[PDB]
Amino acid sequence: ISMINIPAYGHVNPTLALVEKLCEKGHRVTYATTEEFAPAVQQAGGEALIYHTSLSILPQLEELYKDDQPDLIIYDFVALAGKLFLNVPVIKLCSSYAQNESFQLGNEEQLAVPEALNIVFMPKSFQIQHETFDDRFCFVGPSLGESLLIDKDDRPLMLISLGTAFNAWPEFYKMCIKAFRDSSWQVIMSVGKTIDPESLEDIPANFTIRQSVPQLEVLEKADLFISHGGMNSTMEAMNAGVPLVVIPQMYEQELTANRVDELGLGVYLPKEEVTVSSLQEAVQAVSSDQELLSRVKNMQKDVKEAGGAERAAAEIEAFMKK
Repeated sequence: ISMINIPAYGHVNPTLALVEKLCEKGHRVTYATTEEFAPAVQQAGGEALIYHTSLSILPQLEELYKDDQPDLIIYDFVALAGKLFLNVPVIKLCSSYAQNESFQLGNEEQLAVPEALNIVFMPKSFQIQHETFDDRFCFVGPSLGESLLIDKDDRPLMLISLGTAFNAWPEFYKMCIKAFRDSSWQVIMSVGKTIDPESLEDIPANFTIRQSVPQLEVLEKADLFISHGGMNSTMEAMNAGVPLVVIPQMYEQELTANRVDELGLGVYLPKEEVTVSSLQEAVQAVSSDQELLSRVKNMQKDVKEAGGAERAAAEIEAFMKK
């Protein structure tokens, strides 16, 4: 089994727990990625078939290593390179929303037809217009593995992380400090490289400011997560049953922000309305809403019942028949 995937963490990381499941089941998993994702793929048992790209291109690099022809193709829905290939059974991975004849991603050949098996890394309840998706799509939820020393107090814990979004918006992190400085919240805030924490004037006692944090592990203790609306961060929030305040930047993150809001799993706070006061208001409204939290608990149940990397690896196997 070879799986072709574009070089971006958001697409690679749900695949990692699945190559580990496939490897432990006695399969050969080759993985076309750059050197950037080579250590993570090989740490999960994959064979990193390195390739070069100018980070609608060409699959010549993958064609080169054609000598050891793979037995099954599994391409991320964006890496159309893998879809091109040799009468080999193929499987599509939907690291975002799945698309069919009734719903497509877009605001404005025939390679975007749904495969016989399409694996989507969200529960079906989260998919936009899920009523229109048939047996061709298998909604397995986030594909996570199976830690660190976070103890915390008996007061509510907040995670703040915008991920790769708003990399030139250091005022956001300053507004968060002013918003929750004197509150009963304990705040863990990941700033990436957007702002140097030591450059800050007075880091409050209830804040912990890092460049990066183990987001999965913080979420298991967190009571609220101010996020940017990436699919992975949103599904990790729901896997842990953590309500959301979503501040999106990109188009797909805006869809998810609206999706979170319409499912009653949190609030969508657009970037242009983000102030010290609206951050306080959003956190106060979400954290004090018990019916919202039970809906988040319901969605957490949907995430668990979705099957994860194990159900996806099993459906990949039962697919082998033609």
